[PDB]
Amino acid sequence: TYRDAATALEHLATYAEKDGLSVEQLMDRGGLTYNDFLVLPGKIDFPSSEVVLSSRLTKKITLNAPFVSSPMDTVTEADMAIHMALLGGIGIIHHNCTAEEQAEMVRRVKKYENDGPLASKSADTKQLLCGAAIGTIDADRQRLAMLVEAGLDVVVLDSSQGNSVFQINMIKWIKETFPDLQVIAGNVVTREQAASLIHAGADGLRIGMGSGSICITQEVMACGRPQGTAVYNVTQFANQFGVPCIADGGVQNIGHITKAIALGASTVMMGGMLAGTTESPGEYFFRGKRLKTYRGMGSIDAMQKVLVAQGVTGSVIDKGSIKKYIPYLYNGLQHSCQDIGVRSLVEFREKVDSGSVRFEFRTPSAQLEGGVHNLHSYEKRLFD
Amino acid sequence: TYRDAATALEHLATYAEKDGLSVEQLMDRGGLTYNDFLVLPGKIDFPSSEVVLSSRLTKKITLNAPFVSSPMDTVTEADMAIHMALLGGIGIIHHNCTAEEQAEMVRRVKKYENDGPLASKSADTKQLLCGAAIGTIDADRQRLAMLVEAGLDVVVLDSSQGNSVFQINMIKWIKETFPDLQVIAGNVVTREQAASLIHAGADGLRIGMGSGSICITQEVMACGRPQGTAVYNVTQFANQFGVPCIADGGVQNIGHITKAIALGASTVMMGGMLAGTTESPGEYFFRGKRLKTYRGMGSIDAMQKVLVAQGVTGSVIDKGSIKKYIPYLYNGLQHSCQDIGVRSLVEFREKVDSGSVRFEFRTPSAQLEGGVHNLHSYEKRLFD
Amino acid sequence: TYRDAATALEHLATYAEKDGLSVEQLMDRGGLTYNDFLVLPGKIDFPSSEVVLSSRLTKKITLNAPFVSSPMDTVTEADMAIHMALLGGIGIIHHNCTAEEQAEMVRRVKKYENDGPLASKSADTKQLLCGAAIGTIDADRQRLAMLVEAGLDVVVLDSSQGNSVFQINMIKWIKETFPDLQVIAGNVVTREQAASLIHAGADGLRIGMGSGSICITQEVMACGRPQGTAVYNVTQFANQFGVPCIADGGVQNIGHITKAIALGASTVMMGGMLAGTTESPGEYFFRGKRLKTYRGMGSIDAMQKVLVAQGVTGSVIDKGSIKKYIPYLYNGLQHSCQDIGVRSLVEFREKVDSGSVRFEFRTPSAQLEGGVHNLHSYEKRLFD
Amino acid sequence: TYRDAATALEHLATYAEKDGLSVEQLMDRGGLTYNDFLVLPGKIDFPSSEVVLSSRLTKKITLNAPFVSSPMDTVTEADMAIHMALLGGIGIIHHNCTAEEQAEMVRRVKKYENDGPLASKSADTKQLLCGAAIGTIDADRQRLAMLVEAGLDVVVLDSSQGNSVFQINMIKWIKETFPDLQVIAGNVVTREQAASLIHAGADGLRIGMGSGSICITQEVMACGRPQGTAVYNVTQFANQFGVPCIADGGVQNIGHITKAIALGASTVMMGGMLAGTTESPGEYFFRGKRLKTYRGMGSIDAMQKVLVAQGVTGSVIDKGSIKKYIPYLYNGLQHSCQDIGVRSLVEFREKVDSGSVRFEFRTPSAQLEGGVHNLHSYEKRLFD
Ligand SMILES: Nc1nc2c(ncn2[C@@H]2O[C@H](COP(=O)(O)O)[C@@H](O)[C@H]2O)c(=O)[nH]1
Ligand SMILES: Nc1nc2c(ncn2[C@@H]2O[C@H](COP(=O)(O)O)[C@@H](O)[C@H]2O)c(=O)[nH]1
Ligand SMILES: Nc1nc2c(ncn2[C@@H]2O[C@H](COP(=O)(O)O)[C@@H](O)[C@H]2O)c(=O)[nH]1
Ligand SMILES: Nc1nc2c(ncn2[C@@H]2O[C@H](COP(=O)(O)O)[C@@H](O)[C@H]2O)c(=O)[nH]1
Ligand SMILES: Nc1nc2c(ncn2[C@@H]2O[C@H](COP(=O)(O)O)[C@@H](O)[C@H]2O)c(=O)[nH]1
Ligand SMILES: Nc1nc2c(ncn2[C@@H]2O[C@H](COP(=O)(O)O)[C@@H](O)[C@H]2O)c(=O)[nH]1
Ligand SMILES: Nc1nc2c(ncn2[C@@H]2O[C@H](COP(=O)(O)O)[C@@H](O)[C@H]2O)c(=O)[nH]1
Ligand SMILES: Nc1nc2c(ncn2[C@@H]2O[C@H](COP(=O)(O)O)[C@@H](O)[C@H]2O)c(=O)[nH]1
Ligand SMILES: [K+]
Ligand SMILES: [K+]
Ligand SMILES: [K+]
Ligand SMILES: [K+]
Repeated sequence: TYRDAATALEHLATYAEKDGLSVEQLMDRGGLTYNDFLVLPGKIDFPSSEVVLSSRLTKKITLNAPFVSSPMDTVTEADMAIHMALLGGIGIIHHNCTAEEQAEMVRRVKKYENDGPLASKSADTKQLLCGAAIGTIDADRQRLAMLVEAGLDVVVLDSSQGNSVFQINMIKWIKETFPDLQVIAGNVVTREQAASLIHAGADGLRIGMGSGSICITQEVMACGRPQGTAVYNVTQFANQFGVPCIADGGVQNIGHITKAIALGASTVMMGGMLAGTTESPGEYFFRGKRLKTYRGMGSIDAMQKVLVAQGVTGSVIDKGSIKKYIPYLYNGLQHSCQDIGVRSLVEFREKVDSGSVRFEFRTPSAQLEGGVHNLHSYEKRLFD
Repeated sequence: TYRDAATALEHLATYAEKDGLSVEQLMDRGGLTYNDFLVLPGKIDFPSSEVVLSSRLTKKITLNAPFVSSPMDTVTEADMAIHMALLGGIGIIHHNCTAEEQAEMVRRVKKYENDGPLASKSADTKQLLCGAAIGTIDADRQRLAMLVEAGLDVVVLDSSQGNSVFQINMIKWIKETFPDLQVIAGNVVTREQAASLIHAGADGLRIGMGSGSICITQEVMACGRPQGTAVYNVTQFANQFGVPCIADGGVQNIGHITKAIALGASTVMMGGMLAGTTESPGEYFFRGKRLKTYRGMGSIDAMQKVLVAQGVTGSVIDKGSIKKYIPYLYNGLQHSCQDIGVRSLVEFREKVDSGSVRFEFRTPSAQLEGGVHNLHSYEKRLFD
Repeated sequence: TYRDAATALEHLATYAEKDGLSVEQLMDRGGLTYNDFLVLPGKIDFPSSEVVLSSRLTKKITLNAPFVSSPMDTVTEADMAIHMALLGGIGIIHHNCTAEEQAEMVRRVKKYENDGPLASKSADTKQLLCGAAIGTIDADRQRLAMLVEAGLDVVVLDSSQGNSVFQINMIKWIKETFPDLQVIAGNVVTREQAASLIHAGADGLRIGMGSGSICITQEVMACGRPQGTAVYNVTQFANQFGVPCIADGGVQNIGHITKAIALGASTVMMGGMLAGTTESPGEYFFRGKRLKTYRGMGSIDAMQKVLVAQGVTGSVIDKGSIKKYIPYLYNGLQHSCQDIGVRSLVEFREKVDSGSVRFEFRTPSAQLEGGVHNLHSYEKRLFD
Repeated sequence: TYRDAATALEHLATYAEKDGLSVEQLMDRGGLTYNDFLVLPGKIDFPSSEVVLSSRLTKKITLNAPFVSSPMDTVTEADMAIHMALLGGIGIIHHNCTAEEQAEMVRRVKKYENDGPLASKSADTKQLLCGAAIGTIDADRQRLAMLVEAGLDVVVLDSSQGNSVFQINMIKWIKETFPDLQVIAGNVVTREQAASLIHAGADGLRIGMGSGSICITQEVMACGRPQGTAVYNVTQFANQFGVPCIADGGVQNIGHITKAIALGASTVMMGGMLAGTTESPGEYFFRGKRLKTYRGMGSIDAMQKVLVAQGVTGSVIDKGSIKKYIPYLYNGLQHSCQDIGVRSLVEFREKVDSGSVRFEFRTPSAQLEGGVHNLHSYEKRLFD
């Protein structure tokens, strides 16, 4: 005999747990990253337009969208930072330039006037928010003072391995000298690295080592971590201290953004996805495709603007303007949250942590099935 | 000393279990799909022509073959639906057209006269059975009323994520308003989604999220499930309620059909396998191959007949007529059942559930060995 | 302080077990085949020329080399069977021909005169040994009687799924009617299939389903087994009855032969490795490579000499004469045994079963490392 | 409420263990090699220039860098050995030449005069250190006597499978006859092989079987081991006897060197990485790339300077001079140690063994993320 349909919801209670895995079950198949798993769908009872994407950048800075442009010389100068802020995220201006040049870029962002209600602006002056990267040697103290004079809102201490005495000393010096400046420390991939930087006074952490599209650190240094695993393990610790984390590297699509946030990230940082856009630095050139250069900051070319390279110089295809691309990401992330059944990124965090949001692993065959497969040809047009 | 051959069958009883895995052992290596495993052969004591492929589409509709054509605008209009029904399966007419156009397609199927004893026909009028897809917004109520007037037998509520209040409300409205119309709800991939739709009144479920050959939902939404795992987990629940399930997406060959049914599906739905056949919509074009367009219903092109695409536009090679292709699938499935040792799909279900039918995982090397390998060249001619 | 070198052998006794895995530990990572593991080296205290490769084909037939040519119409006619026997193995003549044609091929082998001390010959007449394949329908009774009149030594009952009532009845009929004829039954991949055929009276078993280079049975039927796993599980049972097994399909190189024997096979059968040799049937043709056709017996082309194909038609490159190729395999297998530390295939079996021979799994990265890697170009010249 | 940042280091003590895996947890996912895992970063509190790379070659020979050039006829003759020693490593001169020719090569190294403070030199004469390979048959006794007369410092007994009575007898004869000559035995991949050679009197071991870029031993012999697993398991035993081990084969980049040492190796041997350099034997030729031949010593070509090949002949691209390449490796390894948080290779060993250094597995997706990914094109320029 068959069960009565009227009892179907009640019958769920006979199972020991919800279908799929909790995030803890998932992350206990070690060394995973984003492509190794999926989020299972939930219950839809609201429109995607309802989904709020407010996200913490640092202890005191919140954005309307979890999107941060990388401090790379082929990704973020003033044009990128202005437009990222207008669209609800933020740009981190690179430091492969003189201190005077970098301060001028920050000034250009801070003085911009020409906006939507989601724009990233200071609460007092209503100027666009601006970030910038620096190193952690003594000369960077004067560089930072110039950036602060230019109106900097947040500084990123830029390193492939941020758990160093130099970086710790720089965090302490900044918190003493410029107490109102928010500091993002990193990069980190372990709980121990995170503890060290948090203890030094970081207002946020940048997570990732070797995941970048242009990065060869794992090959040449043998050192790094799979990105999803790094995000989970760092944020499981950092989130207890109210220290928001940026998932930096290895993001190529909306689903990576969703997954990074599911695993504990507060924001996501993009280099390659934003390289090749109109607002990135560098000129377009042709090959019969329209291209831009995109290069690691540890590439020989970037370092020269024996040397051991930790990144490569390459090219990416023209992506058009971020005035279309960022709204695509935003709308896509709203739709992703809707499918999962959550109405905000705050709720997404809460429901992952409670075990309400469920996950599944993907075997290599499942990854192939999940991608485009068994066509003679196709065009992958992502948005209109 | 060696054992006496006369004792060989008796000696089987000394083992703790049958060789290979039960379906429960298999599905406990998480995130698997069809290519990750095989069914082990059994005992042959009947001809393949003996195998019966009768399959439940919905609570009240049974087909002579477990084959359902997808409601896509490059797969199923009236020609496809007519021929699928003549061959013992069914077509689901797409809704990327006006309600009047869709009702005319249904009418054409219902009025067709020109048949084999396996044809899918109504028990009272002996008209070919016809299905059709609709959405779940308010305008779809009037669309459905027009399709019902045209003689529709089964409606498919068409969504990538069917566990929504809109779809639940539509199921309830249909069951009240058109009590004799069978309703297939979905798409679903979890037990909880299935419970929700069954409780609302669904007569069948459509299983799958992201497995389609033209689908990029997993990449862009981070949300979906490996198809084999979805089929198993949904049907383990749904089958208890006597709610038949369609395994939709990711089917490319006869073995996927066998595996879908082994894992609990009652029928299988095909888009890509049927695209490029004579009876599909759209014209052939050349490139030096003869091709047809095959596109996701969430492709920019289909949606336009910012937008976030969940499918792509592509092409597939000419497959010839389903008048040859469906008999190939049918005969092939008979042979597959024969190898496994089962005389009907009902028996296949029973013997999987009892642990008589056994399975084995396949490592990536085993998958390569199982495919064509180590030839200079080959032609893959599937049937004569 | 460091340990004294004089104690190093004694120190081995402090470990719980030998380094690496026993075959039981290996085969408990389910669904493996040959490329998934390696045999660990042992102690060399003899020359490779000492290694004896005597192998049981059936209960009453032993060969000097474990090499059997497949009964395929692009692999074994009389020329192949003659030369295989002269070199210490055997050929199985195909049956895609009339009974009169097949009997003439057998007669040609049995009447050949023109030899090395390892040649496969009958003990009474000193004629070359010959095998032949038949089907298991009623017409095959008269075919077999003609082959027996021609001097056949061993018959192979040819099927992709040999556990059938037709094959069981044929085994029983042969054992009654031609009691001195050795019968190899199959193909099988499970313990239960093996028990059924052994109980019927088989003198040997042919193991494999879907592993053949030209075979698509796993794709189209969903039914088969990874070859290494099939060999282990069938032979673990069959060897208890003194029923030798042929590991048939998926062999491409000497290491596959070693691994097949390690896992319990008594002999190995080759199609693709022997196709394209001078002694195989069919003419060479050019494309700018010299090629031969190699095709599955379930290909449309072979069957035609709706139809559901279970194999493909392809091509392989010219391999030269088996007068060089078989001695390469023989010498290579001697060297492989030497590396492992065993002086005969009998000893190899004994030392695997006792846990003296050890194994290791290979991750995909380990397989890539084990192959040729990181060269601009290379030539893979296997022998001089 | 959030935890106080001041407590972050203290909070680490609430976890059961450090983040990531100990080497024992890692090596318990069997059959792994270098690309399957990463080393997690530590704490940086020193400059990379502080890192010392002193490494034990044998019981009595220590080098300033862990780099050994392979005894192959396309890698190491006198030019390579001279320059390797000048740069702090050592060369092993090949023996595919007459004894007189080989002795002349050794003499050329020992008589060289033209140096940095890291040069590998004898403590008494201050001559460059030189190694050489020999076989283990009787004729090699006279060959070795000639090499000793020429001033040889270390002999490598050259075999793909060194656990043989011939090699054991050769070790014993050398230790008796030339007691001041250091002997490296091998190749080995198991604990049992290592015990046998250590007991015979080896001063060092050469680890690896089948991992070489030009090697096909695993394919043809079915015998070998994944390199990382071999290094771990051999050295776990050998290091207890104070017998240093060379990780030979499968090294392509700095990270493989780091990983080999992490797993217990004392030095690393390179063939392919050093082939194609100015100092390797053989002339450059063009194809529109500048190339050199690089070939296995078990290739038909090398053996001919039936035969069963265990290696291939190929080509590699011009790498320039080792006067730049070795300093790249040295500086890179210093940077790798810095990221991990260790100031010497001795410290690296100690901190791996204590569980302070942590590791992580990498799924195939994590390996793809760790490599260069999702670029239109790129150039992989490793150093300036
Ligand atoms: N159940 C439910 N579905 C909705 C709601 N709003 C939109 N949808 C559905 O979700 C899909 C995405 O629509 P969007 O949310 O982009 O407007 C559409 O098929 C739409 O009908 C809602 O409030 N409840
Ligand atoms: N190790 C390393 N990381 C880099 C380099 N250049 C950029 N990065 C990292 O790569 C990230 C961008 O990754 P993507 O978004 O392209 O995957 C940056 O935000 C930064 O973390 C480089 O040369 N080496
Ligand atoms: N044991 C057995 N084998 C059969 C039977 N019917 C067909 N076969 C065998 O199964 C294979 C497929 O034949 P088909 O079933 O397509 O006619 C053929 O080799 C055929 O001889 C049967 O009733 N019993
Ligand atoms: N998510 C998604 N699913 C699609 C889209 N178009 C078709 N589908 C699904 O893909 C199935 C066809 O998959 P196929 O048989 O080609 O593998 C359809 O029946 C439907 O479930 C699309 O654009 N997006
Ligand atoms: N220990 C040992 N090594 C041998 C013996 N015979 C041959 N070898 C070695 O094994 C390798 C293969 O030689 P083959 O066995 O092909 O003559 C050669 O390097 C050879 O020196 C033996 O009896 N004992
Ligand atoms: N299922 C199937 N097996 C085949 C077919 N033709 C040959 N075989 C199998 O493939 C084996 C040869 O495999 P190979 O040595 O080329 O890997 C044969 O001995 C036989 O077992 C075919 O069309 N279908
Ligand atoms: N914390 C710390 N960082 C250092 C030290 N020495 C160099 N670094 C940093 O490590 C990176 C590599 O520099 P190098 O060690 O090659 O000079 C640089 O960014 C440098 O600033 C040190 O003693 N302590
Ligand atoms: N089995 C085998 N090993 C080889 C052969 N030639 C070189 N080798 C090994 O390959 C190593 C070089 O590996 P590579 O650095 O190119 O990966 C050598 O040091 C040696 O151990 C060969 O023909 N066969
Ligand atoms: K897909
Ligand atoms: K195959
Ligand atoms: K190799
Ligand atoms: K990378």
